[PDB]
Amino acid sequence: GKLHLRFAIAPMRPTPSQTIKEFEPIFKYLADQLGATYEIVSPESWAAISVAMTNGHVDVGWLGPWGYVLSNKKAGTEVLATVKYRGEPFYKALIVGRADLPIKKWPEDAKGLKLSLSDQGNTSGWLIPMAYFKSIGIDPASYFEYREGATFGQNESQIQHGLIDLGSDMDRGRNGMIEAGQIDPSKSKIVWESSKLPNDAISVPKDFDPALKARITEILTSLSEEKAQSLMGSGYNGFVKAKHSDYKVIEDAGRILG
Repeated sequence: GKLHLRFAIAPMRPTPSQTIKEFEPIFKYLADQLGATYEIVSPESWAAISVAMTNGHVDVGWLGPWGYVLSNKKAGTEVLATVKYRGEPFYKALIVGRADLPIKKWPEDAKGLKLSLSDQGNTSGWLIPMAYFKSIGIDPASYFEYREGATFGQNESQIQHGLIDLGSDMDRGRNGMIEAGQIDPSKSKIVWESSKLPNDAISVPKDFDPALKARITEILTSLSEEKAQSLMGSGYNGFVKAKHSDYKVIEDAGRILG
């Protein structure tokens, strides 16, 4: 009897291969603490990891907030901990624009511009920006030359190459792209930034072994910032214990949008 764990991680970096290269060590560390073998995947979209957890393909998943909320609703998926970025279990959604885009009367001067949002499982990339536009009576699909389903990597690349005017991103991902030399920040600017959102949910299925649940939570939340950072992409530096009600702001946004 060798314990085996199926892991999955959301799109922290622009490609699955970059995500796995940078973030696999925390998963290896976790498995080693348990004496477990493991396997790992990083689906291209935020919805896809939510679906994978819901459909019973994942033992421990690092899901985006809305991905977790959706999976908890559909399948009773449980959040054990929230990831820390720069020491905090929060982040912000962004709408990024071309550097030369006129935005003094944003978004009332933006009708007909090319806007790219992410997949419908993406908290900062889809849910939160849709909630913003709906709060001010804008229907993005009719208001903009609108595209849905892009990755954050695609949005930032398209903005920098002048192929779209506006695209969603998350602050932690944009920071990492700048730091990796993947974005030239002089070619784009932040047009809108959300209020704080709870960070990603380390999640397990409803019927996950209680003893393992407890052990996993303790292993991740006891990590020092230095050790956590040594195992993950730049900026990601630990985990805090979490429960469902920590995701209330996201659940509320999803309700408002139907």
